[PDB]
Amino acid sequence: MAGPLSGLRVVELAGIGPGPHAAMILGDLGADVVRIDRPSSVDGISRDAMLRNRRIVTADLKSDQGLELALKLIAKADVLIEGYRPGVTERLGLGPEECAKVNDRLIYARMTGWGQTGPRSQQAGHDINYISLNGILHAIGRGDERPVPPLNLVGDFGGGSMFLLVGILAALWERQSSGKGQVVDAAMVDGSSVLIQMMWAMRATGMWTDTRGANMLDGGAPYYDTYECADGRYVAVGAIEPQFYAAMLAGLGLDAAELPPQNDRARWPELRALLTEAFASHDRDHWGAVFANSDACVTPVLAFGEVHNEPHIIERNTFYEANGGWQPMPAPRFSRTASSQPRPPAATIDIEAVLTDWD
Amino acid sequence: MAGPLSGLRVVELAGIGPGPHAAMILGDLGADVVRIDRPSSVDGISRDAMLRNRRIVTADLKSDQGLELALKLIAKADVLIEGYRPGVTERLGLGPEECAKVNDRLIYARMTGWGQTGPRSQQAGHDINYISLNGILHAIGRGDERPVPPLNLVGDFGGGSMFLLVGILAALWERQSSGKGQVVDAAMVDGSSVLIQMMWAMRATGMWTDTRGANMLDGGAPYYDTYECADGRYVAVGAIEPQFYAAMLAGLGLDAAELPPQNDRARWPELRALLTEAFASHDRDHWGAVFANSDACVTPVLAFGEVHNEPHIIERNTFYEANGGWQPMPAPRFSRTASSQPRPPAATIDIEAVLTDWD
Ligand SMILES: C[C@H](C(=O)SCCNC(=O)CCNC(=O)[C@H](O)C(C)(C)COP(=O)(O)OP(=O)(O)OC[C@H]1O[C@@H](n2cnc3c(N)ncnc32)[C@H](O)[C@@H]1OP(=O)(O)O)c1ccc(-c2ccccc2)c(F)c1
Ligand SMILES: C[C@H](C(=O)SCCNC(=O)CCNC(=O)[C@H](O)C(C)(C)COP(=O)(O)OP(=O)(O)OC[C@H]1O[C@@H](n2cnc3c(N)ncnc32)[C@H](O)[C@@H]1OP(=O)(O)O)c1ccc(-c2ccccc2)c(F)c1
Repeated sequence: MAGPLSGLRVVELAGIGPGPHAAMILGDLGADVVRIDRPSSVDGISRDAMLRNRRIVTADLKSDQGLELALKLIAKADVLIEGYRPGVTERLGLGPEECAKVNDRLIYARMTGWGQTGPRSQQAGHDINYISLNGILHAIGRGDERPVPPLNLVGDFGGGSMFLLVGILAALWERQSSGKGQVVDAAMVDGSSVLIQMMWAMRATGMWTDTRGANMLDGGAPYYDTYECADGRYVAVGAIEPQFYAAMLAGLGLDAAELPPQNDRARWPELRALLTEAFASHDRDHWGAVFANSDACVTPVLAFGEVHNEPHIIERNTFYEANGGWQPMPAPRFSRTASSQPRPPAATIDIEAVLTDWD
Repeated sequence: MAGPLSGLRVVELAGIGPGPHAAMILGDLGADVVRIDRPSSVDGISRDAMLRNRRIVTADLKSDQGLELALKLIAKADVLIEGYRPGVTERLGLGPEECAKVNDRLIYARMTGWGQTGPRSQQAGHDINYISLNGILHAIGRGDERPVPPLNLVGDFGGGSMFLLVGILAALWERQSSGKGQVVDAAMVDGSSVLIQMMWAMRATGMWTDTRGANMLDGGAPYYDTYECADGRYVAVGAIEPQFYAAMLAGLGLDAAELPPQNDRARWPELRALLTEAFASHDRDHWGAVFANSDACVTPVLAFGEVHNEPHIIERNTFYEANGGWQPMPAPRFSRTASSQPRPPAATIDIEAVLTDWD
């Protein structure tokens, strides 16, 4: 098995969202990932490409057979991932304390939104709920309209799975000294807060307000936003640095002497109007050619369906093909122990065959 | 120094956005982090709380002495972080190959947007550009309107710093059974593509389209979006599961029989108008009360300035007071080797002291 996480052994109690995203990445980078699903689901070879780099096993954890078999895998493994409400693994008998008695080396990785304790710890929820509570959602969208969710990028993955991964991998580094595993409490409401630490920093020094659509990076600056082109398609402008902004103006055919200053906020209405008219006068692909190889920080806003035809995407193999759809190649990349193409989801396996192979 | 990464040694070449964020989290979790800035920059004590859990040192890396000193740090350290355009560290004489001469154990962590090679590798950019190229930005915002940047959470941090971190720590694990460092190439256009893997999975199986504002999680579903309340503040609804959905309807006072099906997409506009009217009839805090302890997946949308007054936030100490105002405490959390409250930015110490301190 290729990649820097070769040899690493992982048990994943099937959940949804962050939990599997974490497990995917571990798999992506070489880990040996065993996913225990309930039998009352699972029905053929799985259609979710998120379950790549996986051995799947069926096992009723309610039965005593299930519990014990599960408990054998955990013994022989480096990491457990579960993303159920607090108390669930306990009441199954797969809790931390039960695991620490068949394997004090275990990294016990707990993926929630709200955390292991406190008032909301038992409430159901999704990405949008966790980011609603910590100020993040309120900051996303245009100022005249209600917040718009940034898909489930910021809560599930960015501030969820990714911190689960860091916690796991930081705990493995710790286990090189002490010789003992530990419990990783990854909560989306907390990870996503660290994810947005920049804004908390800027907020402190007067450089970010709570007004949506009126900051440097939320779309309120005319030089950090998208623009509609002649064809109804869009470009992105991120020309924050004055040298890049100048390069942009020259490409647009606008003379700096006719525009307000870039950072005179009181005149952002005029500036935006000027730039809006400029970008609207030609189509996206025009602006794409004009600015390629430029530091003007203008790029086409591609739809998923067009990503596969973008040269820079093609040449770095950011994507690969797999069953009438492209999928991202693993990330990040490693010089010596490179990852492989992910293996597609693998038809179920007996939990016995695995306990054998593991020896 | 408290945390799972106690006595991990990290050298950070000063940049902006992802590189500093990754360095922060390493700090956050105990690591020994020395940030080499350029002498022209530092005035007093840097007011960016992202520069917490660091020692700051100056050094003209273009002088002969500045270089020599920096290579002496790197020789002693475990990880180097640089976030410059490709070729830049090579020309300073801090390239991977130069660093491998003085320390074949070093984890060499390169944080870019576009990657190390390819047609856009020398192009300036920011978050909004990296996510324009790979389908992500196109997918965010309302349908009748131009795409909206999700601040810089998805390229810089979610798809950026966090993948640098996963790569640094995965490579430390690999070192444990090889004796050798290696180069981690973390490109925001890659990380952010993996971060959004779920959408790519979903489009493969016909469950996501490239139309903005028309999907389960982009704000087009009436049970996954925000709603304006009577006082002009907002709630978030995330009631995907039919049971959570049904719970929400009952708390709204809405009879399931009068409404269109939850997932009849042709009738979503009609469903949203009924839900809109219901949520508009009371204020945000009213709904927060009504749905507490509920599985209805309905939460207040708090602005940054209100987050310190939220019970669930206060009681789990997700934030700590400092300086101007609040900041996020470390994530994720660890049972045995717990992180400590971040130390503010450490006024410029001199590089020789650090070398004494490290042997
Ligand atoms: C965008 C969106 C996301 O944001 S995903 C993130 C959602 N939040 C979390 O993940 C945080 C923590 N977890 C939870 O809050 C709960 O997990 C749920 C999901 C709320 C409720 O689930 P629940 O149905 O109440 O389940 P519980 O966790 O409370 O308990 C589970 C029950 O199952 C039993 N058992 C587990 N394994 C077995 C087994 N092998 N055999 C037998 N029983 C088993 C437990 O014992 C327990 O039973 P009980 O307590 O009743 O006794 C999102 C993202 C992606 C998708 C998606 C997309 C495409 C395809 C599929 C999914 C999505 F739909 C939503
Ligand atoms: C939302 C937004 C973000 O997305 S942050 C992410 C921006 N993207 C990246 O990070 C991708 C990789 N990097 C680059 O693409 C380039 O780094 C830039 C940034 C385009 C600048 O181009 P540049 O100014 O040309 O710099 P280069 O990388 O080309 O080279 C730097 C030169 O400096 C020299 N030297 C470095 N260290 C030293 C030293 N110690 N002593 C002497 N010289 C040094 C190098 O030698 C090199 O020299 P050269 O080869 O040119 O002669 C974002 C987020 C946050 C902020 C923000 C917010 C508040 C306050 C401040 C910033 C923001 F503005 C934007």
